[PDB]
Amino acid sequence: ERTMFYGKGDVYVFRTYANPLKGLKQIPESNFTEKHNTIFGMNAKVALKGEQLLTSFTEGDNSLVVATDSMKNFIQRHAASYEGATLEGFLQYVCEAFLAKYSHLDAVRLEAKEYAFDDIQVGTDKGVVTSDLVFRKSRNEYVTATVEVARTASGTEVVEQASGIADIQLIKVSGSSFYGYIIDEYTTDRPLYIFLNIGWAYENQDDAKGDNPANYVAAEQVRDIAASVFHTLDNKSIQHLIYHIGLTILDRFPQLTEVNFGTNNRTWDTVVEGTDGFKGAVFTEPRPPFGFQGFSVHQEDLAREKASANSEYVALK
Amino acid sequence: AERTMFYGKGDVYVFRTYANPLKGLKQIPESNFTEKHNTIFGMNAKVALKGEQLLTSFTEGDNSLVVATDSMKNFIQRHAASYEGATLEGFLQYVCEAFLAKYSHLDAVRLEAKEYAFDDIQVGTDKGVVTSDLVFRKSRNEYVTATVEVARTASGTEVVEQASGIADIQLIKVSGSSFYGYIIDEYTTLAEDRPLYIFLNIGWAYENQDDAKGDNPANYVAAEQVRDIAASVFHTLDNKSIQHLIYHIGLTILDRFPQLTEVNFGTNNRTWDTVVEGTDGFKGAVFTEPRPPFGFQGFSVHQEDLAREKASANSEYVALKL
Amino acid sequence: AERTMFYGKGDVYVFRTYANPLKGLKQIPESNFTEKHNTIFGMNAKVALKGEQLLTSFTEGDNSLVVATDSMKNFIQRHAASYEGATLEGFLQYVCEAFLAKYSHLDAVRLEAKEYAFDDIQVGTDKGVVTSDLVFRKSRNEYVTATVEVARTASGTEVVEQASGIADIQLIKVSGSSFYGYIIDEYTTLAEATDRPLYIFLNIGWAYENQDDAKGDNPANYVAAEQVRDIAASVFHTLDNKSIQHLIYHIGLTILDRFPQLTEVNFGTNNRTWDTVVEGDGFKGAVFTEPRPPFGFQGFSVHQEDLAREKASANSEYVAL
Amino acid sequence: AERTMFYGKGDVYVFRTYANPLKGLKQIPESNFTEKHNTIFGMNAKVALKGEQLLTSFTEGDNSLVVATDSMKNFIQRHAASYEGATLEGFLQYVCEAFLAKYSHLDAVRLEAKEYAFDDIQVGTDKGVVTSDLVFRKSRNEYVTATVEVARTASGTEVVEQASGIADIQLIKVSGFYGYIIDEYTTLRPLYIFLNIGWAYENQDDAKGDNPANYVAAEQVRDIAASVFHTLDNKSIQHLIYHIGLTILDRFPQLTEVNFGTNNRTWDTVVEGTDGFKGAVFTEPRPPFGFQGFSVHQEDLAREKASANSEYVALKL
Repeated sequence: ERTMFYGKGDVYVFRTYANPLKGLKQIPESNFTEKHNTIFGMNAKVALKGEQLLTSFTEGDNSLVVATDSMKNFIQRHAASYEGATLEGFLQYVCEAFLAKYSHLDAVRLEAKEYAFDDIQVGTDKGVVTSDLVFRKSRNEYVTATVEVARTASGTEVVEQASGIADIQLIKVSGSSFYGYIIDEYTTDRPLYIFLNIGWAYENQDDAKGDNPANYVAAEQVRDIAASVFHTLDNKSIQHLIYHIGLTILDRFPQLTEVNFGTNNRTWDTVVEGTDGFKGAVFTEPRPPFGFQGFSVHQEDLAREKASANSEYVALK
Repeated sequence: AERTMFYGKGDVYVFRTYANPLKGLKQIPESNFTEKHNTIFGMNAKVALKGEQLLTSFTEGDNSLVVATDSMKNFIQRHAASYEGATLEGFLQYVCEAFLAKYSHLDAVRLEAKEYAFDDIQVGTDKGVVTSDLVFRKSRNEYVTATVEVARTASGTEVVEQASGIADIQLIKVSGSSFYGYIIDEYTTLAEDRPLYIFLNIGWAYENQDDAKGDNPANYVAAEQVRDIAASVFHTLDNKSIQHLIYHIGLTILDRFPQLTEVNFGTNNRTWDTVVEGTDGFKGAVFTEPRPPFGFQGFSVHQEDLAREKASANSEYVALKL
Repeated sequence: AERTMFYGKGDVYVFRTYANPLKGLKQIPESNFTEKHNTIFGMNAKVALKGEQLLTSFTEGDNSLVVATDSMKNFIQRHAASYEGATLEGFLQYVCEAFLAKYSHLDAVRLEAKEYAFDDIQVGTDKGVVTSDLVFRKSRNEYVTATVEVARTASGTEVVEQASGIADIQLIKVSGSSFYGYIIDEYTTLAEATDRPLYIFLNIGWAYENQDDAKGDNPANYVAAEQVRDIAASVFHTLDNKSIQHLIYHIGLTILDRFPQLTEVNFGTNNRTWDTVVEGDGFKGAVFTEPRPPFGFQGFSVHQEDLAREKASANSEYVAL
Repeated sequence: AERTMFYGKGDVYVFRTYANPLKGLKQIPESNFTEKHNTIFGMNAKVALKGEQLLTSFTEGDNSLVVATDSMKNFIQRHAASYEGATLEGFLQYVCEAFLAKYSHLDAVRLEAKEYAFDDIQVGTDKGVVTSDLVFRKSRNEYVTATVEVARTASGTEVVEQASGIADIQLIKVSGFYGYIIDEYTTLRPLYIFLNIGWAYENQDDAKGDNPANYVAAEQVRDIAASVFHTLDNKSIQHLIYHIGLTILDRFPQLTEVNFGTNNRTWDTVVEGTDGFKGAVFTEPRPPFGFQGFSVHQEDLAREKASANSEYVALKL
């Protein structure tokens, strides 16, 4: 009932030359098939839980306390020995190691944000090619994952598993207005500009380990789906947009039970209206308030659309 | 049967001037804070609308039952002008209930707010150095927080979630602190006294949620008082860990405010690394910032914990007397 | 002598505990600040080394005459332990001169520092509520700044730049600020106002006539940033300003008036008028919100000659406590 | 001998859509960049006005000759719609000159700008995976910078300051620094650097892009930096930025000088590889960072090209 946990945050862990992720399912929305993992880096945050931690608070008894500094060492050492190719697999690997090492712990939770790097083009004597030595630190969208593992009477189980992509920022330079809303006493065209966080859950949680890559859903593919649907669809709202992104993701990945969204509307204000469309148009940043949406799409929703004569859902062949 | 579904407006800055003052707070030994003049009553609010009838706005792109997010902003700002109370929680509940009264198709309204904090300042006048009633400093230090969610009931509405807190307390204690007795194994850093430096977020929950409205200020728990308790306990107690510290901070808060059911904590250890050891304690010592990793704790203390301590012959819990 | 050339170490966090206290400051009408206990004497320092003999470290990758940057960090941190003074400027000049004495191939050393600021707090005790001598709050508000650059000379060393300042003062005045009379043409949309809730960010700096006054050996001649801050706040409180330009001119005059040992006070300002959402009273009961991102800014310096002119003019509007 | 005096407006976000494209850039071995479509031509601008006649606005609170800062914002945004050029430097000089022509009491106008950068992205279509012409990613990576200040002459106006640059390049190089001074203060990996690069034109009008073959695009400079970092075995960051500068001057003889501001953000080793970087683990260091500032000039390049002990090598044309 009581809240009780402790751990170490901002655990920067950068593994070089981890095993590559390869053999992904090819989809129309994306060219992403592999992730070379030359840098396999992340910002991890670990929390330990257990009833036996109580007196560390109530009595200042450090006897059963794994030092937070030691947890950091623990994570960093397991990054060196990990042989898999995915973030989710690594986190579950570390969680299970903690539990095997410390019998007095009841559960371990790991959250991680990718420390992202981009491949770049460099000029060489053989022309302009992709570098295998130099990479750009990306401050754009990044992969996320959360795994919590708890002890059971017969072993361990994953009690939470999350996968995602954060901070997708996209603008569409086409006309967008957004009408038909309630007009009352509280009531007071432009390139729709959105921030998107996307997460998903697996039917079979072992698929996230990447042991069979055809069943692993790479965040990069999801991002490409989102971008493609955004590009193609004539949306009626951000709500409407993310429903179709969700349907498409579920369509490409039947092994997922659910896809969820957290959005921001960051559309500019018009300052000088264009003379023909957006040709000659000038925009600026709006006042700080931003619209946001939260929504989950499920396989049952996809089945519903596919069986409805009135559905507008369309995906690439 | 429970899809995630909500939408709203964030970063809704609302700055109300000359709101009704909060006065008549319970006087406690840990604090001199008894009143908050509310000359500026400002916040960053975030509103979310929920309801089953919102489904087709996603699935069909039907905006017929959609309250525009810009309209939500207006709604909040206008209610900031009409609000006659003195607390953040009271304002949020007022707005939540107003939304529900206006839009019958909505099932629940959630308001989260971060105080846009200001400090009184001392200025020179012909009458000497006094507190200004015109000029205030924008504080980038600790700030008050609150969340209120109100949902429909069979006979009307109710608060289904209520949180109150103080965020971003950053305190250092320049006395020798060590922390010993932890597990030592193969994962223990090789190397074997520093000024404990902590970040603190503190929250609390009311037994009767109406106490947060401040209609009777004697039952209102001011975040400023809570902050002063934390600071005082940190000062007086010789702690064995951050875990141990926040337990005693929690007990003290519950002791001063029996109308609270729970006090919760989120902490960071941001203690410096030693570079030059002092030649007499911390005299002549030099420290620097550590590598990024930080220890953290999360914990809740409840009235049952306090009653147990007071009934225990071996308790080390001590509070200043009234 | 036209090339840009320097290297060094940034984000050198240096936290000295129990430094010698700053006490015996000049007492003034705008402030009660007379001493700074320096229980924590902390800063974020930035050091740059300059010199012609550093050229080949760039052009030839020759590290022979290179003080490695980690060594600069150690050097600074060790000197924080030995420094016996009470001011930021004194510490920086102390470090600069030490570097030049240690490394003869150096021509000049530059130190910039931003204070790592802490607040005294009130705690409850059995003897009542008092100021704690053990627990301090990390302040994310205004902080002290200083820059010292020292170059080698034929006879020793000289200070070639000395700066002192206070950064990130953020103050709001709810009423008592007007903006009217400006140019009205095809580009003006802004309504003229006799009253707006002025919200300002202020960076204030100053220069000493005698640069050694900054070492704090005679605290009565030392200008503490805390005093300058209190002056700015007081002038903001008292003056009915016509613009931020008008305001900072008077702040500067007032500062120079209290501290005749200063040659100039300079300003870097930012302005953020809230937007009115519900008009209030009048102005009590009003609701405001944050405006769009654009902000007005001002840069300006006031010198003793300006103050002398104001004091002798029959048309002067300058008034001090 | 002269007081500091200026005022203006900062955070002037200006987003022009479908500006005239930048095309016809000089082809170089280090880069594939030949064009910038300018579908979005966006920036964060900062304008400062100067003039003797501004004195009484400070000293007397006299607003008679004061162009309100809000009006400056409008002035800039309105000039964004009519600007017919293709470069950031050209737009800024255009606005500077417009201000001076409009307000005779002004002596000089200074504009600084940070690009509000967007990336082309790949989307799935019925025609396959292609670059979208509608949807763009907001980049939080490196961005173009420029500063133009224009002052009056007896016969018109002149550019008194002109700067062009690229800010916040963040590159890591995966491959394996010695010889520095060893004394009592000396205690002392994949080199990780932050780079700001700027340059100056021999003929400042080249920055207008009226003759694109003479315009130096920040994208090309960035690709040069990346290419040199990739190929060169550096002995220090000082040594590295010297060669980046030489190569830039080599590709762009119309530049008089290139300047650098660098940060060393190299990780700390936690688990050593067995060996090379295979199995290696790194983490973030304590905050202190090495930095360098440096300018390279054409005279340096001419010296290197004629020197027998020169180590300078560039890719062939």
